[PDB]
Amino acid sequence: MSTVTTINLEDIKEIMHTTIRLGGKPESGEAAELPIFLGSSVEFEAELYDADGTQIGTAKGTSVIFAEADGTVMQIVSAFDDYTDGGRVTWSGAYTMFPTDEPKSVPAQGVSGRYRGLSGTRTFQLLERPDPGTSLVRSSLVLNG
Amino acid sequence: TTINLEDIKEIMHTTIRLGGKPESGEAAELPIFLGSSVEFEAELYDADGTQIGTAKGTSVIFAEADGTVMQIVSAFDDYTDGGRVTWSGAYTMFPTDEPKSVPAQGVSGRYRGLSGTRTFQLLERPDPGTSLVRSSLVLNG
Ligand SMILES: CC[C@@H]1C/C(C)=C/[C@@]2(C)[C@H](C)C[C@]23NC(=O)C(=C3O)C(=O)[C@@]2(C)[C@@H]3CCC[C@H](O)[C@H]3C=C[C@H]2C[C@H]1O
Ligand SMILES: CC[C@@H]1C/C(C)=C/[C@@]2(C)[C@H](C)C[C@]23NC(=O)C(=C3O)C(=O)[C@@]2(C)[C@@H]3CCC[C@H](O)[C@H]3C=C[C@H]2C[C@H]1O
Repeated sequence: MSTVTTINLEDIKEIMHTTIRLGGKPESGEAAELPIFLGSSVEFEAELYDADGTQIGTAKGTSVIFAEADGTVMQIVSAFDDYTDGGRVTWSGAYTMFPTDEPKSVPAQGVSGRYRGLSGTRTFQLLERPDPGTSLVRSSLVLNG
Repeated sequence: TTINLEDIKEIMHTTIRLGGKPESGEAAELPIFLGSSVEFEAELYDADGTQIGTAKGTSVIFAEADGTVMQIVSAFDDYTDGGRVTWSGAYTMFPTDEPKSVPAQGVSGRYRGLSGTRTFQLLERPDPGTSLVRSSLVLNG
């Protein structure tokens, strides 16, 4: 709950390369013996820019689609940011999928560099998909502690 | 400073959803499948039976390019001495009875600012809502 130090990174421009798999019913192996489904998944790598076009870091992570008990469609992500000043911020959580163009967020944790020991929120919002491989995302990071 | 919680015993309550193809709503208009998911809550015990905390999270099934079936988890422990440790990552589904681990981040209490690894291994599944797990946490920095 303590918020002695604040880090507030706003207006991050996140150019994200998305590798997308459809998923579905497993085709072979051990998994085909079970009544499971492989969720659609997004493996992503992104460059992070400030509003001047200066790179401030990179991000990397995986998202998978699932549904909550009432049937609300969700995505779960595990990811981290590496910033140019030499520290890492992890972020992971579940967020509602629809609408796909509203802001999403999950909790974030600073693990090294100036971020260490600080916690808060990583946000991301899809602005456009210039091609099936690419997402232009507007992001922000708020950490305190 | 390093924290090494060995030999945690986890009594975990699992709600499983099988997922599948969406058949109504916005999702049915898109090329997607809902992966099988495990929502869980667990009580964490030391090797004496004393409760030291609780864990909560979700795991979801997916596959990597070469076809390896994986699970991705996002979770956190709240330890009774006041601190929280988040943990998340992807691990191989098979074999289902070997130890798995993902990265962990201490965020409050004596854990704040330390990072490392959360480990978990299935011991028994008496019913589809219940998993007995053997676990470990280590953090440093
Ligand atoms: C909840 C909506 C998300 C929010 C968002 C920005 C998330 C990410 C940054 C996530 C951390 C990695 C990510 N990047 C992504 O671009 C993304 C991702 O999950 C998508 O899911 C995708 C392609 C979708 C896939 C399935 C078929 C869909 O047709 C597809 C469409 C758009 C986004 C939807 C996104 O707007
Ligand atoms: C990859 C093996 C995991 C590792 C493990 C212990 C993981 C957890 C602690 C995870 C953090 C939540 C968890 N607990 C779980 O009990 C669990 C889990 O994902 C399962 O996947 C489950 C039931 C499965 C579900 C689908 C249908 C399967 O039939 C089912 C079988 C057993 C485990 C498999 C586990 O042995």
